[PDB]
Parts: sequence; structure tokens; C-alpha cells
Amino acid sequence: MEELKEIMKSHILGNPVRLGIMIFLLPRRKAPFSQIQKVLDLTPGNLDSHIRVLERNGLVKTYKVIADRPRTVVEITDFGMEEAKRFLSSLKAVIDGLDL
Amino acid sequence: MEELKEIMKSHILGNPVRLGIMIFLLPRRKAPFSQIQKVLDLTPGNLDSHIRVLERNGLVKTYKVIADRPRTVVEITDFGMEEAKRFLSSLKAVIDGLDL
Repeated sequence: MEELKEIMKSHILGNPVRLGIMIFLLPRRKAPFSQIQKVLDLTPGNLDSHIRVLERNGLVKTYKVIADRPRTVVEITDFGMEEAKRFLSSLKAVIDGLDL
Repeated sequence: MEELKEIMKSHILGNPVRLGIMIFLLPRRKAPFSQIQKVLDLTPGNLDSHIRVLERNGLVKTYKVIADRPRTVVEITDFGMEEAKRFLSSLKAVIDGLDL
């Protein structure tokens, strides 16, 4: 019951959309906002809101690359990578205990 | 990328609180509202709202047991059990592919 509550209280990383964004970035480190939006089939508006939540919590960082091809890049931070791994590991442990 | 989107679109079962409630019920089948509230450290108000979302989607069912000890019982439905397992299996597959 103690590990279940841990997962239940992860309101930031637990959200299915944010979790997917973090899993997407885990192996890639960074990607243009426009690519994430298209590949994960999200509207620019929803993606934007989730990105803000993640960045306010230091899980990702965003910056404009105006090297003359305007693009906003989303990058997972070192903290973001570790937090995601911790959360994914806790989730894996709970699932393994269920025997599916 | 196809399985990631599947998990990201599970707005009902994906929510960390609802997921925890379903994982709690998976091995127990049913429990009094009051027990779930206390063991998962949730306020009666938040639990109530999540339960309504789950019940409107046929994942759980609720009923009052007035056998002269008034209590609301929360029970996971057969559909709820299968949907949860499907979602948990998809989640497990994504995690295994990450190599943690």
C-alpha cells in the first residue's frame, strides 16, 4: 500500500499526457515542439499547457532556436530524466506485484 | 510510437488517482468507500469525484449497503478488471522497452 500511494501522488509525472511526453524525450533528449505535437497527436494548445507544467517543475526546459528557422525546442533536463526513471521504476514494481 | 499514444489517450484509467483506485481494487474486488479514502490518503471529496468518473464509464459500480450499518461500497466491475489489466500491460510493455 505504501508504494501505491507514492504513484498516486505523482500529479505532475502521473498525468498520462505528461508521462508520454517524458517517455518520448527519455531516449531522444530533445525535440522541436512541432515534432512532439505531430508524433504524439496532440493539439498545440494542450501540448503547450503540459509543457509549461513540466518546465515550472524543472522536468524539461524550452528555448527558441532563431538560427533563422524559428523553432521552439523541448529538452528533458537531467532532473527530468531521473525523476521519470524513478517514477517509471515505482510503476513497474507495482505492476510486477500484480501478476498479470 | 504507436503504443505510447495508446497510453497517452487513456484519460480515464491514466489519471494517477483513478489508476491507484483500480489497482487497489484489482486483488480485492470491492471495499467500503471509507476504507479506500483512508488507506489511499484521499479526501472524501476527491475520491467521490474520481469514483463518479469511473462509474460513468462502467469501470466500477457503487451501492449503499443499509443492512443497518450505512456504508457505500465500491466494486470493480468485470469490464473494469479487464480494462485495467489491458492498460497495465500496455504500460509494462512501454517501460520494458526503455531499459531501466
